[PDB]
Amino acid sequence: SEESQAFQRQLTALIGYDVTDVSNVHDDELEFTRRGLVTPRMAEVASRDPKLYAMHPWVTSKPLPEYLWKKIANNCIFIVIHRSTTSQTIKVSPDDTPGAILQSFFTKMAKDFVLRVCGRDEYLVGETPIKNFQWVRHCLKNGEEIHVVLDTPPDPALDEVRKEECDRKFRVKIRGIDIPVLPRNTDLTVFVEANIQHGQQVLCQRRTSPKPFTEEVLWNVWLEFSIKIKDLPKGALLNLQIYCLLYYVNLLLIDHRFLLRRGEYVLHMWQISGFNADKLTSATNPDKENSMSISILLDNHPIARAEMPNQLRKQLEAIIATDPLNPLTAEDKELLWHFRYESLKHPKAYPKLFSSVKWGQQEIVAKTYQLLARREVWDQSALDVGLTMQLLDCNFSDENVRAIAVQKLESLEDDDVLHYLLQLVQAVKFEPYHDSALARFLLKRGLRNKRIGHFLFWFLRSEIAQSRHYQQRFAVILEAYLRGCGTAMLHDFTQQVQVIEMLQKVTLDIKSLSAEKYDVSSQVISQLKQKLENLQNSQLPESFRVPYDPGLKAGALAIEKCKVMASKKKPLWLEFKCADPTALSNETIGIIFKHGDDLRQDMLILQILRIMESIWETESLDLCLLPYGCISTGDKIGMIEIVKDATTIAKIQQSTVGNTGFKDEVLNHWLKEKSPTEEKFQAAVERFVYSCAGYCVATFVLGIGDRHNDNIMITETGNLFHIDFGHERVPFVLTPDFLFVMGTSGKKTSPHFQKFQDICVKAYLALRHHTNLLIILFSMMLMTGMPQLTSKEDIEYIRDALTVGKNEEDAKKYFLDQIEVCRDKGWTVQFNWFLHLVL
Ligand SMILES: CC(=O)/N=c1/[nH]c(C)c(-c2ccc(Cl)c(S(=O)(=O)NCCO)c2)s1
Repeated sequence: SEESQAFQRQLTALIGYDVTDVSNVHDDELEFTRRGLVTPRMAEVASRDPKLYAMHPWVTSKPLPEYLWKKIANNCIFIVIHRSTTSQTIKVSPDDTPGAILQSFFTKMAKDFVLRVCGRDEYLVGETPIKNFQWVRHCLKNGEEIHVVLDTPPDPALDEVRKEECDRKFRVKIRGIDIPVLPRNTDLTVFVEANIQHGQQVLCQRRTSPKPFTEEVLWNVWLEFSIKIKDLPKGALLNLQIYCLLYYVNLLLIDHRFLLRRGEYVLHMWQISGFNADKLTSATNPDKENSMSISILLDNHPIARAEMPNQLRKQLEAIIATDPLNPLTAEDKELLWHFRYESLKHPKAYPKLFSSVKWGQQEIVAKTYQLLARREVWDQSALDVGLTMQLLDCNFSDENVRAIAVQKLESLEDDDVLHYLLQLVQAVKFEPYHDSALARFLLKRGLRNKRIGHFLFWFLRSEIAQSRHYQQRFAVILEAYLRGCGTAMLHDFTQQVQVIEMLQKVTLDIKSLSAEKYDVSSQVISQLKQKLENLQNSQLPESFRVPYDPGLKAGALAIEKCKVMASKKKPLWLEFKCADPTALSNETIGIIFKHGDDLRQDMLILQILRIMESIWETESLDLCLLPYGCISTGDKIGMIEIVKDATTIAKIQQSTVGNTGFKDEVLNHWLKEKSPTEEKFQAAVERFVYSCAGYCVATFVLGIGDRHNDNIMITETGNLFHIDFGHERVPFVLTPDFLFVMGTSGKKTSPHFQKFQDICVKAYLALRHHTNLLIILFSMMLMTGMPQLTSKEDIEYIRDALTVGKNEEDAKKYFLDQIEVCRDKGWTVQFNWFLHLVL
């Protein structure tokens, strides 16, 4: 077809990669995966209810936390419905349905339709209490009145999807290596290391003889491995590495058709920088010109209970109780394996059990499959996301193991998917094959719910733009999604892509008008405005969805308010009009636009923050973190949400006291001067003690607590919040000025500080109840979000931070010391940031 080719060229520009391309291939897994994904796509497309799809009610089935019940002291809730300008308030009970409110309106007042929130593409529809809508719980928590317009359901037809119509030792022959341009050092020796890998576990290892490092090195050696051919498990990687460690590539021993991989290969390798997820990719380097290569030959068809004593059961259960980062001894492993059936009765044993498996042994693998045949206990246990994530990490390369984890995820309501989506997407980096239960799960869930669908797009596009290690895989997944999201969403994405391309192609030019002499002259700010007013007319779209808040529709630029800012990089501060006529307020949408940092680390941190909040919700705690919108759109560059009416703490202090200097009161004065009534001031000191506590606990746990005061902000209403997670010591930032607000000054105790301490201990202990989930997220963040990181140095930090294996009193004691360490030195580390600027 011809109207199918434009559509392909449409999808390419949306994706940022061309998936028809075959240049960087050596087999057909990608195309196979495109074809494979058609079925599950169409199964979810055919399945979804058009009506509920179009309106995508954002809904939860969690209870309602104690601290928001207190905010409805009457079993009634106030909703204000509108038409033109005609408006009326309605008495509603928490258990009322959108259905039970329409008649409480129509049958109540006379002189079909649906309830949409003012200023947003967000709806209150479907069989759910209003108390179980997200927009409603937000309105409460924020002290805000719910505002909603009456109009029609949006036409489901707008979401019309288009139309698609042996038994011997294994051997590998190393021929040679070659880099087109060598020049680097008195080149040491150089050898090839050939690992047979499965789940980061090396099953077998052979090397070449060491030879000189010229731009062409040879061997012609057959390397014989200890493993037999029938002993190879599906998912096994031939991992080929160059030491002198500087280069790596991987080739799957068994392909997507269960065939043993045979023949000649010329593989272009990746270079080490200066363990992590990049080291695992089946993708070869596409830069065939600059990159080191390797040549190999494969010639080698398809794939082929009683009662336990006492003290051992104790020993077993000790092992099972232990944390995800506890090393399993050989003794521990054999214990688990020999008593696998007894181990199978404990859903928590599963990770340690399945890493007690000798995957290099064919007959044991089989027994493990038989073992997985009786899933009774597993299938009936409640969802433990933490358990499930463990099975999706770099430690498991077996499809059956991985699929039981994907099975458990099915029972997640879309609310919870949204919480774990970034990390489920990053977990895709740990899949041996392009077609996985996990990729498909993301596809299904993505297409069933537009909100998920939106974030799935941006999450995948972030990686496609930024890493060659996985861009091909993620691109095939993105195409699968785009092919079913609907014409309405395709148009939307198109809008959004245009805008950010246009806007980034302005962040560049501007940044190069001063390298390090930051000082934004009139010559700079004016030409910025000239670009935008040029853009406004005949290129920049009418209205785009705010990528980090798909609810809000942004309209026209407000040129006058735009700027560059004092930052040592040069980020755009941009403000937009809302395109929604019904918008309750006339306030602008602020979006920062920043080039120079890798925003994916900021994404991973923010999202764990949201997780940490919901974790706290489970125990009726609120720490009012402000996890600001932040989306990585392209390479080294992406957008951020402007929190209105906030300023940096350092910037606050550089208004009263010189520049090099500090002083302790200025925070509290700044608060009193920006809050009108001394009550709204107390509402601010309130907000401060909670927000402060939260960022202290969260921050310590992730070991990102030692920050320079310019990296912490506060709102005009008391809410403190860390920013720019782009990358002697202090556990967190609790400085004298903070303490001054709490009614304390250098080594004493006060009622707000007594509270502060109290809420901290309570917040900490709460996270400790979810220890395992946090350990796995952290290490996955480390493996999929950074350069190189250590498998017991970087990660093993969080065991200690969360104080694994302690009684609550120890834990509380431990944390309260950290509070006191910050006390000792108060301004010490702070001052140092400026001292280093000369040492
Ligand atoms: C009014 C105001 O300053 N609002 C803001 N709110 C937020 C969350 C801001 C923010 C958040 C993150 C980042 Cl990364 C930045 S930034 O201006 O790009 N970086 C400055 C380095 O410290 C600014 S700026």
